[PDB]
Amino acid sequence: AGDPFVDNGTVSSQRPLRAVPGRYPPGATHLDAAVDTLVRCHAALGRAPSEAEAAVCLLRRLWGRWGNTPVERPGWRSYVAVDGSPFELSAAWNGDGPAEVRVTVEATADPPTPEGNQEAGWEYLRGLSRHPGAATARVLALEDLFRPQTPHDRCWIMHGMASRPGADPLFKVYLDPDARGAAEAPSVLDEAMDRLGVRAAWQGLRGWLDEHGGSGRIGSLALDLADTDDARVKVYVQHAGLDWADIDRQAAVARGHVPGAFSAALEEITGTEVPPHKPPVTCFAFHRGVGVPTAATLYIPMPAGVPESDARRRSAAFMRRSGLDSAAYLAFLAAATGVRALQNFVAYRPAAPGGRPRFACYVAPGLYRL
Repeated sequence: AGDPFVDNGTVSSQRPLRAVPGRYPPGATHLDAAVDTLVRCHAALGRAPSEAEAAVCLLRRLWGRWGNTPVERPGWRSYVAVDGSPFELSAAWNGDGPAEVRVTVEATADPPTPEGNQEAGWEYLRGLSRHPGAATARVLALEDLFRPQTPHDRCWIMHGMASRPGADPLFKVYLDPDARGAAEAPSVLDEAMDRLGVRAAWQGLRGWLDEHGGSGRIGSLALDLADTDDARVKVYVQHAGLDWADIDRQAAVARGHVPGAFSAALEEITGTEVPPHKPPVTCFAFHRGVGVPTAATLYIPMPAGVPESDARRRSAAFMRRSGLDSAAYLAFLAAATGVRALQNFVAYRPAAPGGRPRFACYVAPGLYRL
């Protein structure tokens, strides 16, 4: 049935979408905005301009077919960005060094319809299968599960491209557990994890969740589209009605768990005064041949009842206190948005022994009024 907290689907009087006047010129396309933003975001992070150009070339190659839609009077509200734009910029810090820059996109049809959009989203993967650095076999093996006869009205599939400092790009896909409806979501996930060779670990997680506050809504199944030992399967669990201590304890099922770290992050950012507008999410990672989740990353919502400026102040302060580059985070937010609540979540994984702390941001371009 779709995400209850972030709207997406056909634009109409019931789902209006209005361009902010002072952003891109009349006639500008989403791809125009994304290219400009991608460049400015690389610069704000001190990344090599050559790598930014490579990122732009890659985005045009893979998404240009669908992303050259007009910013003005869009026919579809996308899920990928909180303002409804069909692209979202993200920066990720894994310990020290230059941040990874990611863009996540949705491919819409002309005109945008559920069936058209699902066709486009899966046609994107066929195009991606021609790219030497992509491994699309594992996701195309799931197409019959996630691409039914009649998609639901709020269908989505999202595609990520990561630009890494001094390294080859990484590709990711995000799939909708609700593709065949809410009722079918558990069986769709069970079957997908079977096909991906991580059934035991998944069912182990299910059993664990049943005893630790419950498995809230599964928000997404994501795959790293690489043929490497680093590639993972990822499941995003949204935690309605759980307190911060319980979310922390729930993560103990995963390797690398650091008791107390999740609860502290939630207290420092989301706060304990007002429930957030949407619940936190834990992303559990899986690897074929490992019987438990290999990692857990917390997705932290911005605090309710507090201005966005304070949300950014808290998030930056939390970053600093983890030894990460908060200045880069603030610069990236400015570059990506051109005051406005355009963040999605902020992601955090504490450093396990021998490891590095991780923090990531996810920011809409602010093309549309909230």
